[PDB]
Amino acid sequence: TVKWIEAVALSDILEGDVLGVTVEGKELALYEVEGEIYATDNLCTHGSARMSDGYLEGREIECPLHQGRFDVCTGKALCAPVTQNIKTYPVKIENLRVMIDLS
Ligand code: FES
Repeated sequence: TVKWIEAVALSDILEGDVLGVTVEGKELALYEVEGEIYATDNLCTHGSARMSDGYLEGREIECPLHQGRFDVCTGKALCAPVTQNIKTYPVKIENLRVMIDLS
């Protein structure tokens, strides 16, 4: 199923920005990487931590706790302590707006 839901106006995403959004009740992180936007779940897989409070360095988001890192394009866990990949979501831009597929 692909079901596109509007997330933010794309002005809201500056360069190399991570932004936390809440869409249909779901907390998601939007990342800007070299002109593309990616989306993951906003909760770390290792603990209670929000990705959007972390540090985005190129395509790697560092959790605000523990030094765990994910690749934002694939969701792959990149270093200890994170071992479970983070869920990624399809993104597109329509206009104008950043849309996310929550299905
Ligand atoms: S809570 Fe994110 S690495 Fe531990």
